Amino acid sequence: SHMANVFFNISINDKPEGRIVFKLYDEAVPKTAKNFRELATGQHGFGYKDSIFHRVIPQFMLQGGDFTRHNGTGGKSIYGEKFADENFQVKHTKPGLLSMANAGANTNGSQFFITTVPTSWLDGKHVVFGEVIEGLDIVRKVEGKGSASGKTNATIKITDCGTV
Repeated sequence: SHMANVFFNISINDKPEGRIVFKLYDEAVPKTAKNFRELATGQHGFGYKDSIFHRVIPQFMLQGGDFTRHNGTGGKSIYGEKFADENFQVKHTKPGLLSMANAGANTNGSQFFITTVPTSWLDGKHVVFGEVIEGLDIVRKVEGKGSASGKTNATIKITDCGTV
């Protein structure tokens, strides 16, 4: 499963909505894809399973990946507390891209976002590393439950995850 697609099973407000499947850009940013993939498999004994999406901004993005503090304050990578920006080869040109959340240059951890629009203002600032290939309806349904402020009253949970 070295370059296998990744799935999340998603529940919203405790009800199962189905699965999101991602194709990761191993051919552009392998180190960044590896991180996401192995956090999804949980093979190191920690990772995305049971984490939630803590920020959802309609017409912008869904953000998640904080499996340590579960509120946007945490996350860690398979490489340690953080890792470098691999490259900015792929730009934010279409909805449904995976891109690393960060706190400045070279501060990638485990938090990620799924865009719901092109976000070219993030180009050269956030590392794009994959795309949703199944479950865009779930992405849109989650998106519809956020707010301009980014806060949401929906519990959007990754109930299981790994490779397919």
